[PDB]
Amino acid sequence: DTKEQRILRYVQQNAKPGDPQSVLEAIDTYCTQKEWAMNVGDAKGQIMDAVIREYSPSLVLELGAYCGYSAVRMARLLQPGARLLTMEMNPDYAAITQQMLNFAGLQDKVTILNGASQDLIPQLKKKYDVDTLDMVFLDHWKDRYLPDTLLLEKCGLLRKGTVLLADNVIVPGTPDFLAYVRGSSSFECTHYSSYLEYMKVVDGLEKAIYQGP
Ligand SMILES: CCNc1ncnc2c1ncn2[C@@H]1O[C@H](/C=C/CNC(=O)c2cc(-c3ccc(F)cc3)cc(O)c2O)[C@@H](O)[C@H]1O
Ligand SMILES: [Cl-]
Ligand SMILES: [Mg+2]
Ligand code: NA
Repeated sequence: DTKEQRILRYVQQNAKPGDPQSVLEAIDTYCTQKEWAMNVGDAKGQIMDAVIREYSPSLVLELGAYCGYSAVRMARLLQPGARLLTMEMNPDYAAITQQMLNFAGLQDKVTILNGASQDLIPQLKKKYDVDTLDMVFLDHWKDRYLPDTLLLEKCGLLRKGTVLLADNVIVPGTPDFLAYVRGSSSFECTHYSSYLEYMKVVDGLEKAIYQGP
């Protein structure tokens, strides 16, 4: 098997079906005690939770599901009727994520879109009946944060107040994205210093609130 399969099996055997918090705890324990994996983790996850609670978004887009950690983390805090769309290009990881969400009992709140964001983003309005997004969590390949932010804007998916929340702005880093949003009048930015998942290494989240064109 793969590391991702081992994480899923650990959750299934060490969390309670339908209990998202127990699922997060199991992933975090496994990744701390057994094998590191690129989940946002609990340190930055607490910041994510605070942001989700503040904004209570009705429609969230996640770029880069991986094993479904952040999809579980966010969806557990969504209000009734709210939804999360999460894009994942790797079929094996998309299957992990779906099974993770199913175990957590969150499958009715989340849609997996098994594809690349640059192909799927232009289909959101006509195929996924999206008007505009309330929040976007960026956690895919770091050199795609800027291209996909510009594409979301082009496609009319951003509105005044849409919250972009970007992982890994320190490690591995996303220098072009960060310089761009911080320098642009179209985004009001805040930096949340934290730690790399499971490691005593500084990382951070960037919140960039879209202000209109
Ligand atoms: C092609 C762009 N569009 C995409 N659309 C949909 N899914 C995509 C896309 N890119 C990547 N994916 C998926 O997102 C995930 C990839 C995320 C990339 N993340 C990282 O590189 C990352 C890396 C680290 C890290 C930090 C320190 C290290 F020493 C080593 C690694 C930490 C993190 O928190 C990370 O998020 C995978 O599941 C992948 O298949
Ligand atoms: Cl952590
Ligand atoms: Mg990350
Ligand atoms: Na700015």
